[PDB]
Amino acid sequence: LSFMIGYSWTQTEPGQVNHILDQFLSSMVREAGAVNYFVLPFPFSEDRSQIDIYRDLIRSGNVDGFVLSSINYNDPRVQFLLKQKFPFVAFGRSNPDWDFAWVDIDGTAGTRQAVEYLIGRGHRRIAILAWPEDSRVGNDRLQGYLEAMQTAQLPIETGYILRGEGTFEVGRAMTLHLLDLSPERRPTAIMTLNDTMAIGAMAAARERGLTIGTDLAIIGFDDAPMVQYLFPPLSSVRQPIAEAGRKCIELLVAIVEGREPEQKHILLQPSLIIRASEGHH
Amino acid sequence: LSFMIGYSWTQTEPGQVNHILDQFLSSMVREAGAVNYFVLPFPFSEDRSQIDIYRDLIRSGNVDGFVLSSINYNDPRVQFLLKQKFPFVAFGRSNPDWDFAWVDIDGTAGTRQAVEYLIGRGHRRIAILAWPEDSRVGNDRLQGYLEAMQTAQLPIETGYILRGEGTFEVGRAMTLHLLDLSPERRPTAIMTLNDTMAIGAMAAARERGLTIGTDLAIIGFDDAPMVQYLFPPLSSVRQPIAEAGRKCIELLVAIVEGREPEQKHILLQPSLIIRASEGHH
Repeated sequence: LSFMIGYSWTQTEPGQVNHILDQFLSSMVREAGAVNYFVLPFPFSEDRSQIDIYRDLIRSGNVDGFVLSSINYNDPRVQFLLKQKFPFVAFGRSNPDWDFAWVDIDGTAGTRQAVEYLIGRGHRRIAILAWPEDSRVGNDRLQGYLEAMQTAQLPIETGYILRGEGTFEVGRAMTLHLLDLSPERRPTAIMTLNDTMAIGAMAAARERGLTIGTDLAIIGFDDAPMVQYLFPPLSSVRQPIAEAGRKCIELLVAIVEGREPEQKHILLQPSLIIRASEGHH
Repeated sequence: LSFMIGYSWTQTEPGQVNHILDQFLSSMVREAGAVNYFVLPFPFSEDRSQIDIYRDLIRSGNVDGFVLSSINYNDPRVQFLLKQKFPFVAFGRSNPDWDFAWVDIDGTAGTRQAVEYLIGRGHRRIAILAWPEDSRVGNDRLQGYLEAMQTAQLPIETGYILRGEGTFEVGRAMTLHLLDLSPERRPTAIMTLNDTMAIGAMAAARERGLTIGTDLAIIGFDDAPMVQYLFPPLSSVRQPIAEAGRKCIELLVAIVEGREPEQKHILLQPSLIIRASEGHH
């Protein structure tokens, strides 16, 4: 054993409000350290198909396993490591009946809970700022919305489901499009797939003279640092990134040391954070 | 050579808007990789005096050098590595005539520039939300303010220099204290030592019915992601964290490989980011 776990992360877009690198990596580093392991960061290949670096690290004997993040459908990195029978844990699922060790956050449960909360306040025209169809995480989160709306038997309007990049600009543009609707057809609540989008929605609401919360409710996703300081403070879905980090290391170390548990699929639940004038419940 | 550089970072307080771990570490990882080196993260000891982990990593031969961040005055880690004659580069100075290799951002120049800008708009009552006296970075940044005010020959009021923790709560409290002053004595502009503080100031201004920018100008520090999305968007001092990361690796690799340059002190300049209704200049 080299007592080292290889890790890499996708380049953070300049303009994204959330950076869970700190929560995830810090957590892994401290957890690994407790059991005498080190996390070895290596350059990420934006073209996930290029697995050369993985190939190199394996035969160099510099690591005993890998932790993968930013998992897409049919992830080439997952395919490769599976073929090589090399130890690894993916932080995020990929392809339904594709088998391997993983830790993930129940995105679906997150949005479902958020939507149920809005319905519980009496909201009936709820829209969502979602992501493209090729996004695994996006579909999970969107699914929760569909389920909650279906269960409450509320209309699921195609005009209320806008797909695009998770940016401030897109969030704002899509919301302005929705606010262009008359009071009768305009949604009273908007669910977004990340806080950056929610901020754009807040900007759009402000531009159109609507009071956030009262006239237009907004719930984001990933409870990025500082969203709590906005006015009104932003309600959002928080994911247990630190715990997920700890679970990844914990599961990979067990696999690397030959004592793989029967529970190689760890699904963690997110928490809905509702914020009012001050303090969240 | 082990071709590995050890690095560790202080635990990010829950509630801080900026996380330069991503900019700094990502940059180091990619730079090291280009010259065949890896960055090896190890658990940070909040009690900087406890240098055991450094002692262990050196004789284990697992690293050829270290990069240090969160440098305080008379930093025990710097003292130790200096005694051990072990390669290291500090990201941040410590103790004036204390000698060693380092890369740092000219904090003083950052605030001076910010204050000069405010004076250039005609501001004469400018206050600052600063940090405690035992903060090396705090004193550097505060120094720039004093210099600019002194140069423009404007009053340097003790009532306008409030020291405390760089939090939202403190920034807000200190600003409300300042806004308690009548229009005649109230400052027209506020400089803060980090964006978290500036956000609190923005919250205070909002609570007291003042238009940010027009009635009360605010300039923060570290241009954390998303401050650009606030209303009004927040002007702030940006530091070249990625470049600093690259310079650290670059300087340490040279020292580790026996070809230490004569320029072992690298001081980088920050940039003032002025933002208006949309787009920054």
